[PDB]
Amino acid sequence: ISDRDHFQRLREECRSDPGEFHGRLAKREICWLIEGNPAWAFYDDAAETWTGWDASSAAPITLDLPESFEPWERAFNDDDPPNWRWFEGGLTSTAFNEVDRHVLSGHGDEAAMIFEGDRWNMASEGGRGGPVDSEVISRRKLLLESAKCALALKALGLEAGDRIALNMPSIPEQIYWTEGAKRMGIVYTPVFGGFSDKTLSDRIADAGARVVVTADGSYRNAQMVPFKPSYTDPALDNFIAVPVAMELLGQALEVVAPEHAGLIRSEVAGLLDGEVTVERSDVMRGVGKALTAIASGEAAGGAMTPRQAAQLRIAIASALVDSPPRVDAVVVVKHTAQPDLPWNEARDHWSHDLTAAAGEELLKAARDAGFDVADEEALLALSDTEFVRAIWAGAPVLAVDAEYPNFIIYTSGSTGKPKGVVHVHGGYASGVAATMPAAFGAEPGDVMYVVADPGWITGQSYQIAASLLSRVTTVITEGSPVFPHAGRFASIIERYGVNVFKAGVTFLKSVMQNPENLKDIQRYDLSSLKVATFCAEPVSPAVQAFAMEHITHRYINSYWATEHGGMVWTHFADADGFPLEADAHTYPLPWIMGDVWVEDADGSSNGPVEYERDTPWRVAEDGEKGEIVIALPYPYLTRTIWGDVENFTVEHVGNLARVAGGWRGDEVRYADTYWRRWKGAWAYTQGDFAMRHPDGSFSLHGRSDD
Ligand SMILES: Nc1ncnc2c1ncn2[C@@H]1O[C@H](COP(=O)(O)OP(=O)(O)CP(=O)(O)O)[C@@H](O)[C@H]1O
Repeated sequence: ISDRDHFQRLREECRSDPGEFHGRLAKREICWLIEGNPAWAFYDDAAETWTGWDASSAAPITLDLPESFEPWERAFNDDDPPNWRWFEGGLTSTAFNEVDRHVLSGHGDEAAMIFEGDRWNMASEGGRGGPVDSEVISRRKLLLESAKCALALKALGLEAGDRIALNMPSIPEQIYWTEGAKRMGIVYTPVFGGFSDKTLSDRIADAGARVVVTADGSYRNAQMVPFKPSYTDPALDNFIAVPVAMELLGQALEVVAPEHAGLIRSEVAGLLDGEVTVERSDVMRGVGKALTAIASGEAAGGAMTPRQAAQLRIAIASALVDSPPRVDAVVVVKHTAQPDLPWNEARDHWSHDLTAAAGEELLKAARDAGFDVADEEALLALSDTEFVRAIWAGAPVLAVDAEYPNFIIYTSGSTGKPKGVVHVHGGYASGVAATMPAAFGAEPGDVMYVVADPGWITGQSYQIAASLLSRVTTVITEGSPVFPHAGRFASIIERYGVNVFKAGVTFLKSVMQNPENLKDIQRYDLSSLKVATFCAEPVSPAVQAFAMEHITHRYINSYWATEHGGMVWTHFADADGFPLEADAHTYPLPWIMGDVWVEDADGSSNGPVEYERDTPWRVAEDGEKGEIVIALPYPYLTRTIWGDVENFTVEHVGNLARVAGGWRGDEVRYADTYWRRWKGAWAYTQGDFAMRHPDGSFSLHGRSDD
């Protein structure tokens, strides 16, 4: 896949009548469950018919209406103003297209992931250096270990709707659990290890995760950094959700004078407004301001008996500390294996204990289906088709509606606590999968090194999702691309023959400080690189040029944010009409109706609008800085903010799951933040300063909001 000419961009852009267009590609990039018996299949151009696999064994072909057929009930739905639904009624799975598909298509021994640990042997590789820890993960191992994780989550009592929180380093085990969570429909939240125990506590509370998966520690810069004792433990122990503190506050308050009780509730509520979880002390300090005010006698009359005030302080204290457990169990990966790890016998589980038991359950089920596998060694001797048949015996894949939530990732906003955006299985997977051949030359078998952490959207969408979806080996790195020296990322490229490089900008500018760092990069053979990209911050044309001369010529710039789900502004592989200069410019993809608008008191407010509205802006002039916007939705865009948990209920019957109609997360807060900027029109407003150029290119100049 790739766009040839400048004519092609514009043919596709107008051709992009949302439904028909994205529908054409989604049939091909990812597989769908189609009706005979049900089968995972996709439209294969090389075969011009739907190829695929039986949902209970091996490979057939289904010829029903092939180009025209639609595995969904309706491609595109535009009835609500910003609440879009793509491929409704279609059953798919992020886990299947990321794991099972490729084993099941005869690429089991292929390298899904290359993992590199942080620690470094300078003298390895004849003085060039090598990692201390490193592993190549076959697609069959990724399927086995994740299927084991899936059964472990089930054994913990998790159902298809429930939610988990991951607080882990970039290591292979996080992927295993993540892909295992997808296999069971369990929605997860990756919490990067750089945040604070109170951030992790807020994301647990808000996601409603009753299980957490963390680690004992990781290795950052050749030093053992604890994880569980420093994040998960305090987040669960030392914080409670504000509605729980109030509930317990009401219980404590129930031999009290109603006027005194009322003052106490409001006093604490104002100190907790906007917060998600807080330390129990924040509540007490609030009570002390209310009691001291009552002892004064000046508020709401009343006069607390010194004894009564003390009794209240005791009842409220005792209730907050005896709060109920926030989590049913915490899973702990042994990774650093440091001594004297704080342990809670009532909730802590060693991941290996649970995954091993999950293997025996996996092996027993296979034997009940007649495979004759006494041990994991026997299993990893079957063919690809029979290997995956055996896995399905005990850990089948759950097929979820296209709009089923895949994960919840939090990103900081202009006001208030960071919010969690939802990404579904359907549009999200088919969308990012398409950007790989469109922006890079990414074909199956290639290798991609994405400098990222699964806690970031680059981690979720490209390090993991777009890689496993495209059958492109991904390099998992535990540490920084410049530790110990500036040539670390170059060494990885050389030794694994990386073909695609996706990273930020800061690591390079730190390289350009002293000239000595460049020499370290020049040690390594980067000829395997056919494209790199910038993607996380504004890059100066000086950086891009430096990187063009010393890493790879085709070092493009790409713009997108957590909400975008995948790249929306990039450069096109093997295209003719679109040049590439060291100007930090980017092009909008055809399905992206990007434009730059600006507030103007005298507002024509009649630009490119496919969806208008009632309730001052104008199309910015070439070279005029304003807001960057998208006027038409697309599949892999976030659907809503995570909310309305009370009405999130999954219909789970058999190995099929859907979200009971009527749930749209916190729809209101979603539209207000992203879609209700421009009066008169419906357009997505990411909040970034960009400016259009005559040749159809864009240049970004930083965040516009706060
Ligand atoms: N090519 C680019 N040029 C300039 N700024 C960019 C950019 N790409 C992203 N940004 C900026 O990054 C911000 C997005 O924050 P977010 O963290 O969700 O995306 P990201 O690219 O940083 C994911 P990650 O943390 O994985 O790197 C954008 O809002 C925008 O300010």
